[PDB]
Amino acid sequence: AVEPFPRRPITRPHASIEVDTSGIGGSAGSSEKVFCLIGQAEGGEPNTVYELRNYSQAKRLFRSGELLDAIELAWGSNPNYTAGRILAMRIEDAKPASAEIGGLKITSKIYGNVANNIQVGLEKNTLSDSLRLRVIFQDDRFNEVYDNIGNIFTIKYKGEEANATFSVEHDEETQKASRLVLKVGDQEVKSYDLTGGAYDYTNAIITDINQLPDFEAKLSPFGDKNLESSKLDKIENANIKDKAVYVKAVFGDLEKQTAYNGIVSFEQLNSPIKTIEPFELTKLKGGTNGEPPATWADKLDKFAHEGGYYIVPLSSKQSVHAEVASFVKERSDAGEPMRAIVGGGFNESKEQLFGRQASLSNPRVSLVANSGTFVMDDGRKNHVPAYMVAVALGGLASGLEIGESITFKPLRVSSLDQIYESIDLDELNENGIISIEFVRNRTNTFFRIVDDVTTFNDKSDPVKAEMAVGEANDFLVSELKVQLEDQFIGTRTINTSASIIKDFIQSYLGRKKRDNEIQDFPAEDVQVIVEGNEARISMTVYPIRSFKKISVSLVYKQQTLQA
Amino acid sequence: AVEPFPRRPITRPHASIEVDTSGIGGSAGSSEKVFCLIGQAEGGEPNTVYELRNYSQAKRLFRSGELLDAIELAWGSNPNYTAGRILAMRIEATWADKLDKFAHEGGYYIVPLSSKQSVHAEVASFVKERSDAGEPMRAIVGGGFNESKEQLFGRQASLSNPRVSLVANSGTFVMDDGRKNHVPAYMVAVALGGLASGLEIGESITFKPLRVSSLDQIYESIDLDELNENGIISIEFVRNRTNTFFRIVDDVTTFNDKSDPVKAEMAVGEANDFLVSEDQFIGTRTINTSASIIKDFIQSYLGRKKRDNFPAEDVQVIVEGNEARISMTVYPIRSFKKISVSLVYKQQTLQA
Amino acid sequence: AVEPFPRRPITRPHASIEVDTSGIGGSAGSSEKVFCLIGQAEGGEPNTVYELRNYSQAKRLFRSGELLDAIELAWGSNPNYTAGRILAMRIEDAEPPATWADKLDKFAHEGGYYIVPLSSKQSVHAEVASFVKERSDAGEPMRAIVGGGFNESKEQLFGRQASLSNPRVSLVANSGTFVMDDGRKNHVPAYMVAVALGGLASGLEIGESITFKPLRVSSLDQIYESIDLDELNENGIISIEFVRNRTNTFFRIVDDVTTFNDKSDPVKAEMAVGEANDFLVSELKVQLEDQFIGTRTINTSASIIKDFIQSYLGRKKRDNEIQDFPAEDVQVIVEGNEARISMTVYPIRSFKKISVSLVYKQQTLQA
Amino acid sequence: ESITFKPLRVSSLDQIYESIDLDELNENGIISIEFVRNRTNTFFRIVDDVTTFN
Repeated sequence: AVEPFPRRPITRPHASIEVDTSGIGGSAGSSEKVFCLIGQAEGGEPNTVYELRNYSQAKRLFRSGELLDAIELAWGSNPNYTAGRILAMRIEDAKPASAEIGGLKITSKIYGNVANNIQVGLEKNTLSDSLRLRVIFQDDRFNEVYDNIGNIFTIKYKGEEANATFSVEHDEETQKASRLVLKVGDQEVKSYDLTGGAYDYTNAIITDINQLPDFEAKLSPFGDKNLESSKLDKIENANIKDKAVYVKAVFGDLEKQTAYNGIVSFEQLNSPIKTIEPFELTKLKGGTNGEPPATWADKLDKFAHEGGYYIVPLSSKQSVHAEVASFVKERSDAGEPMRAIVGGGFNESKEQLFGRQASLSNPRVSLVANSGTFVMDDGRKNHVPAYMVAVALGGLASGLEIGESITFKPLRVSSLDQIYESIDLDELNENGIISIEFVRNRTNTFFRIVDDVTTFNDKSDPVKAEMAVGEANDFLVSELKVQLEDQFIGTRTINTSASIIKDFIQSYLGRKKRDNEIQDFPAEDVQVIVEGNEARISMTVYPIRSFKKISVSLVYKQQTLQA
Repeated sequence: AVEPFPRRPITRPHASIEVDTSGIGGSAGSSEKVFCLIGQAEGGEPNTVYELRNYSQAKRLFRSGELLDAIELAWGSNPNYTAGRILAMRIEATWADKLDKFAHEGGYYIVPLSSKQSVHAEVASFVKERSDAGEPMRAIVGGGFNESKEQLFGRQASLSNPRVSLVANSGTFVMDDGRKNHVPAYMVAVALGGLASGLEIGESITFKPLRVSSLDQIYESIDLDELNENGIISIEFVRNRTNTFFRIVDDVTTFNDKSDPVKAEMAVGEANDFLVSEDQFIGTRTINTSASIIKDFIQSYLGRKKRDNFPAEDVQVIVEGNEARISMTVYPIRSFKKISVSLVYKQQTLQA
Repeated sequence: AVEPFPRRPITRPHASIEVDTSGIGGSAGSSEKVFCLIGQAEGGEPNTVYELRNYSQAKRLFRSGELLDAIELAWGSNPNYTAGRILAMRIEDAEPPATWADKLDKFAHEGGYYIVPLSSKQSVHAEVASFVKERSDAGEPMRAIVGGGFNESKEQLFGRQASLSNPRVSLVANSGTFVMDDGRKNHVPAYMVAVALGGLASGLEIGESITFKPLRVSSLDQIYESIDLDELNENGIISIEFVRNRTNTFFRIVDDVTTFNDKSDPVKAEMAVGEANDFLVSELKVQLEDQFIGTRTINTSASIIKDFIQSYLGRKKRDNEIQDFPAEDVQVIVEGNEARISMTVYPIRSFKKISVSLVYKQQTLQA
Repeated sequence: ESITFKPLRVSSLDQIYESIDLDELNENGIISIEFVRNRTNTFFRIVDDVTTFN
C-alpha cells in the first residue's frame, strides 16, 4: 500500500510523506514437494501429523517402528539431492500409561505399551523439610531426581515482640490463596491480596515485605522458584518469630520444575482436594495400543491442508489403496493437488499386479511391481514388501525438481526378489506398472527405475499417462490460482488493469521458464480482456517433457581420397 | 427502473439526478442442469429434498444406503467434468405426492431409484405436468438386473414418452471403497443422468464412455441396432482395439419418430428447452401495400443490415386483418450422428 | 478435453483455471500387421490364443511340433526386418478335430491380419476363407495364405484354385527343404512355405509387395520352367523361381497374385494394394468415428473435418502408404444430422513392368 | 474500494465456516470471514462485500 506519514492527518500547514513499498516486496518461490507417510510405529501421539526435518527428531518421536524405517529409506535413498521435509502420522490408537497415587494423577507423555515401563516415586527429604521426587525409565536409560521441592520463599520476624505469626487465608470457593496475612500480637501489621493486583506474584511480595523493618524474606536456597501467588499453599499461624518459616507450594513447584520434563506430566485429584503425600514408587499401567483401525479414511483426512503432495500408505491392502485413491481424488478436486504411490506384498504374481492395476485405475495413483532388500543405517540387511520400494520411489520423486522425472534413475537397492526379462518389463510397462530393471550389460551392474507411468492405462494423454507432466500441470495451475487470487481479487478495475495483469502473467511465466518448469511461452499469445466485474485471461504454454525415445538414422557414404 | 435523486420530489429551485442503471444489469444467463434423485437411504429425514454439494456432505446426511451409492456413481462417471450440485430426497405405493416436492426445486434431470413400472409411469406423468408448465424437465429410467429384448420393448412401448429414456444394460461398478458392486440397470441410468447433467447445454451422451468394470450382457451389432431403433439406450463393448472400453451408443428416447428430431433425440430436445430467441414501420407512411412489397422492403432492409454487419427464399410473409407476420427460418446447432465418406481412387502419371 | 480447476465450482469471489491438452495429446501411429498361425502342436492348453515375442517363450509355451517350426520359419525368413508379434494357437479337441470353424472364431477380435492354417486339406482352406470373409465384412480386414501338400501337379493346383477363387486367399505352389536352427534339414509341405511367405509379408511395410523379394530355402522339390511359372502366374498361383543365370543362385518369390480369377481390378487381384486399401478404410473409419460422432455441429465443423482429413492424408503420404492426394478434392458438406465427405487418393503400386525403348543414333565426330 | 479480500485482524473466530458454508452465506448476501489455511501463513479474509439485498 501507499502509507501515509503521519497516519493521523493534520490540518495546519504541514508536510507529509507517502511511501510506496511495492517495488521491494518480492514473492514466494516454487512450492516444496513435501512427502507424506502414514505408518505403524511405537511412540508419538496417535492421529497427529508431525513435520520432521532430521532423522534424529523422527527417532525421538517414533521408536524403531516400520514408519521410522520408511522415513530412513525416504531420505537415504538418493543423497545427492537436498533433503525435503516429511509429514508422518501413527495409524493405531494408543492409550498413555497412567497411575493414581498420593493425591496425584501421574500420566506419561509417551503413548503405547512402552509407557507401562515408566515408574515414579516420591519421598520426604526430612533434612530440607521438602519433597524429593524420583523418576526412572529404563528404555531410554533415563533417571532424574528433583529435590528441595516445595519451598519457595521464607519470612523471618525480628521484632522484639513475643507474638508474631504467618497465616494464609483459604478461598473455599476455589481453594486458591485469597490473602496473605502477617500477624504481630493481637493484630495484623500488614496483609496482601494474592489473587489480583500488584501482589499477584510472589517475587513482588518478597520485594515489598523486605521494606518493612521487622520482616525479611528470601528465596529457597536451591534453584530459582517463582509462582503466581494464587498457588501459595495453605499455612496457618506459623511462628515466624522463632525461626524463618519456609512458605510452600507443593503442586505448584512440582508443575513448574517438571515443565521441561519430557517423560511425565502431573495433575492433582479433587470441592475437597487431596493433600499431597509421599508414596512408594509405582509403575504406570494401562498404556496400550488398540486394534489396528479397519478404516484409514478418517485419519488420511488429517493430511488435508497439510501442504504435501506425495503420499504412500504403508500397507499392501487393496482397500487401503482405494481409500488413499479416493482421498487423493477429493483433495485434488477441492483444489489441493495430490498423488499417491502404492505397492504390493512380498512377492506377488504378474496376474496379481494386473489385478491390482485393473481394480485401481486412476491417473493420480502409481503401483510398484518389484519387492527387494535394502541395507539399513543400522547395518541390518532387511527384506521388505514392495510398498517400501514405493516409499523409496516417493522419496526420490519428492527429491527431484518439479517435473524432473523418476524415469530411468538409479535405485539404491541391494537386490530384487524378481528380476524380469526384457519382455516382462515391456509387458509390465505396457500395463502401466512401474518396475525395476537390473542393468547387466554394463560392468558395473545396478538397478534402474524403468518408467514413471501411472496406473491409468490410456497413453493418449501425457498429463494422465506420465507422473512428471501431471505434477508440472498441478503446480502450474495451483500457483496460478493462488497468486492471481492474492494479487488481484478485490482490487479496483483501474483503466490500466488489463496491462498490469498482462505484465504480471508475463513475469510469472518468465520465472517458470527461468527455472526450467516450462519449455517456453509465446509472450504474444498472452491476452487479457477485462469486462465489468471480471477478467478473462488466455495464455499459451509449451510444457516441459522428458525424453522417452531416441531414434538415430545412420547413413554410410563412401569418400574418394587422392594425392 | 430509472431512479430519481432525491426520491422526494421538489419544486423550489434545485438540481435532480436521474440514474439509468439498466446498462449494467447481468446474471441473465441460464440455470445449470441440476440433477435430481429419489430413493432409499438411512439417516436422512424422509421426504425432504436436500441440496448436496460433495460426497462428504452426502455421507454426513445420508448413510448406509443405495442413495449414497447413487450419488457416488453420479459423480464417478464424469471425473473429467464439473461435479455440480445434486438434489436428493430419502423416500421412506404412490410416489406422485413426493415428486410434487421437486416441483419448485430447479433441477432438470430426475431418476427414480426403482425398476417398478408404476414408478416410471408416475415419474413420466410428473415430468409431463412440470414440462407443460414453465419449468421443463426430463427423466431417465432402467430395468432390473437382466431383462430380455422383448421385455425391454414391452416396457418401452408401455412407457413411450418423449421425455423418458430407458437404458437396457446392467453391470458392475468399482466403488471408491474398492467394492465390486453389482448394480441393476437403473443405477447405470443414474450414471448416464450424471454425465448428461455434467455435459454442456445441448451436448450429447452418444459416443461418450462409461467407466464401468463389466456388463451383464454384451449385445452384438444387430442387437444394438434393434435396441437403438426401438428408442432404447444400450452400451457397446468396444472390442476393435487392445484399449477396450464401454461406449454409450446413443441418446435415443422411448418416443421414436423419424419425422421430428426434437422428440427422438434427447440432446436436441434439451437444446429446444434451453435455446433463446431474438424494428417497425407503419402503413401510414404509405398509401397501399401488399405482402410482395412487404417482403421486398424487409429484404432490402436486411440486405443493408447484413452488408453493414438474408436469403429471399427463407423469409415468409403473411398479411391478415391489418397485421403482417414475417417469419424467418433459422438453423440450430445439431450433433453429428452419421459420417459418409466417398473415397475415389484416381491414378496419376509421374514423369521425370 | 478441457477441464476446470478446481473441479468443484466456487460461488464466492475466486480465480479458476481451465486447461486444454489437445495440443500435446498424442495420436495413433500406423497400425501394425500381426501374423496368425493355427497348428498341430504339443504344449500349452489348446483352443486359446498366445501372443508370442521370442522363440524361447514359444519353446516354453510349446514344444516339439510343427507350430513351433512354423513360428521359427516365420521369424527366421525375414532377417532384414523387425521381428513382429505372432499370435499362435494349438488345436486339439479336449484327437484330430473334424472342424476348425469352431476354433478360428477365437482369433476374431485379436489384432491379427494374416492367417495361415497348418494343414493341406481343402476343407480347412474353405473354412479359413469363410472366416476371413466374415471378419472382413464385420470390419476386421484379414487375409489367408494357403498351400498344398508335399508335391502337386499343375492339374491339382488349378483344381484347388478353382475350388477357391477369392480376393482374400493366396495359394502357394512350391514345397521345398528348409534348414533349421537345430541343425536339421527337413522336407516340408507347401503350406510351410506359405508360413514363410506370411512371415515376410507381415514383416514388410504396409503396401510393400513380396514380389521379387528373396526367399531362403535349402532346395525346392519342383523347379518350374519359365513357361511353367508363366502358366501358374496366369492362374493366380504364387510360384518360386530358381534364379540360375546369375553367378549367385537364389530363390525369388515370383509374384503376389491372389487366387482371384479377375485381374482387371488390382485392389482385388494383388495383395499389396488390397492391404493398403483395407488399412486406409479401417483407419479412416475408426478415427473419424472417435473424433467427430456426438460432437456439436458448430458452424466451423466444415473447416475442422477438412483439416483433419488433410492432416491424415499428409501423414499417409509421409509413410509412403499412398502415392499422393489432391488437397482441393478434400471437400466437406454439413447437413443437420450428417457430415458428407469427399476425397481423392492416388494409391501406391509396385512396379511389375518396365519397358525400355532404345534408339541407336549416329553422331559425326570431327576435329 | 471494496473490503472483499482485505485482511481482518482477530485472535480467533468461534465459527470456522467451510467452503460450502461460505458459499451458502455469500448466496444469501451475508458477509462471512474465511480462515485461510492452505497458505503457510494463516490469516482471516473478509470474503465479500455483498449487501443483505436479495
